[PDB]
Amino acid sequence: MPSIKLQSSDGEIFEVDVEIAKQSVTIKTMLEDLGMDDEGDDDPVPLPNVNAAILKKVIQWCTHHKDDPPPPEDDENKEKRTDDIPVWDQEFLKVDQGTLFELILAANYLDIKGLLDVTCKTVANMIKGKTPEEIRKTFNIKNDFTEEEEAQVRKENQWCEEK
Repeated sequence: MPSIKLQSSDGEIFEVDVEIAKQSVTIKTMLEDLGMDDEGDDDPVPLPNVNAAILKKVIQWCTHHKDDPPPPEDDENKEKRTDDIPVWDQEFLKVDQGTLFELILAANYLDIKGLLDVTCKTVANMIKGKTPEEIRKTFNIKNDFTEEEEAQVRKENQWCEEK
């Protein structure tokens, strides 16, 4: 199996498995256009969007999501529609905002709405899971029956800190 060749904005080229990069939507067009996919260390095309600092996190997100643990025998699906986030994703929602912020934007121009949604859910989680504007707080964000709230329809909160 070959791999994807892409060069970050500052000139730091990255090579990694093409199956993971398949999650990146704007990469498939790039792959057919100037990718060719021959050996994987192919001619590097510069991407003026992200540098190697952020890109590694974005493409490693794709790393696990193509490799998510296959269903054993009884329950044949992975998820219905966003129900159980893997330990891979989990760590990216407890990190510094410097990386967390770009995780949304980096995903935007790559069209990985999967990545974008998970981090967006978490950023908006701290308020009320509503509109993700911090300026919303002027009118109290958006009423969402926070009077109840205790139902906690999520669980899986072991509170295992560190990484």
